[PDB]
Amino acid sequence: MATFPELLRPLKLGRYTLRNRIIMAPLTRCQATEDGHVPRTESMLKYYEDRASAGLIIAEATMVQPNYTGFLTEPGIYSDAQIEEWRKIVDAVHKKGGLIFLQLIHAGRAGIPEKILQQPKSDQDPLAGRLLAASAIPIKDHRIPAYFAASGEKETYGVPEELTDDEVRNGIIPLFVEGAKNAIFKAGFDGVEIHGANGYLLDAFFRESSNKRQSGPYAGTTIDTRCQLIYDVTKSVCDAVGSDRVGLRISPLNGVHGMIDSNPEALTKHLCKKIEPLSLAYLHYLRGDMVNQQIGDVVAWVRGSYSGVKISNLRYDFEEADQQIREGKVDAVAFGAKFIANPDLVERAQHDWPLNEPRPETYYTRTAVGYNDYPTYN
Ligand SMILES: Cc1cc2nc3c(=O)[nH]c(=O)nc-3n(C[C@H](O)[C@H](O)[C@H](O)COP(=O)(O)O)c2cc1C
Repeated sequence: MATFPELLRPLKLGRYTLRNRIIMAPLTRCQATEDGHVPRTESMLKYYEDRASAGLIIAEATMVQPNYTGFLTEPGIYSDAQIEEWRKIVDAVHKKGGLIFLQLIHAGRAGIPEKILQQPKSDQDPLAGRLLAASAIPIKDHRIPAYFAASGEKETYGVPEELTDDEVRNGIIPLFVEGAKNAIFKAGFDGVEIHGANGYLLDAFFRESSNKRQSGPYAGTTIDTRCQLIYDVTKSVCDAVGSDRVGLRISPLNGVHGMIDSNPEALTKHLCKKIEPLSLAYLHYLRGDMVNQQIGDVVAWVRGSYSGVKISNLRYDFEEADQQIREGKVDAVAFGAKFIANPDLVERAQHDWPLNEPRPETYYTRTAVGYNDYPTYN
């Protein structure tokens, strides 16, 4: 008898059928180039192909705005050079019979000032050379880690400029659309995930602590207007590539990057109802707080307010994932740290084999160490 039979069941998701419900969460590993944000092809190809038994891989946060870096050496999806290398990585995943979506990010107030502010403000890009956010409120009491910093030592987050409604509508949204078209039409990704989580640009409009806008369609003053940017980006991307190739990620309780909302339950339920008519491939959420402060039954909120495919994440083991699928609470579960450490995570679930332990101190080496050196089970 199978150990985790519900977790290992196929799942209809958008226009696809996943082989199982073990999802690889998006994981920034910094294995792209600093200058051009081009994937380090063979390194990333090995890493993703080694994990391609996953029902679905969500590839790491990938830049939609030229040079708007939050992680120093993350990949982009805005240039022809990036597209060509991604195409090869995606091909390798497909050769293993896998499926892969690309997570699309704008770092917002988590942009690296020492990189972004040294870019020339000229020509065909009015958003260039500027730190940009919902409001002019910097991330406080959290330094840029040494592994994301331009200098290789801790740096300070900057005070962002408040985006005008014009810049949001005519600058930001079209970048997400173009990025999605590039990813799917040109690189061959099966879909894209909109990054509406973890304190980055879209989440910064979504939650109270970061959106203090007093007017306009993206005002911080109501739940509906705070939901509007996530809706508008997601809708525009759906119109471009098909909603059956679009997912959305949110994190209503995650306190990273000074994120907090006074009413996450009402916020979450409203967003669920607002995005229902989009017929997304899935909604992906962090069910709690990495800081262990903010509490609430996000799984229940989403299940009661959203009729589509629900992917949950954060501190799941196989047993809990299997049980929540069994109970009809979620459709699938994404795993982060366990996929870093276990290329053959799915096979380990099939056999109930023990799991490799992650080494957090080597998450961001930019070499094979702590990246391509976790073995399969003997
Ligand atoms: C090294 C590392 C990189 C990550 N990069 C991303 C990212 O690019 N996008 C994202 O939405 N979440 C990212 N996360 C959060 C994970 O997707 C996931 O939500 C988190 O690891 C919690 O799941 P777990 O308990 O299964 O590890 C990252 C987490 C880690 C540890």
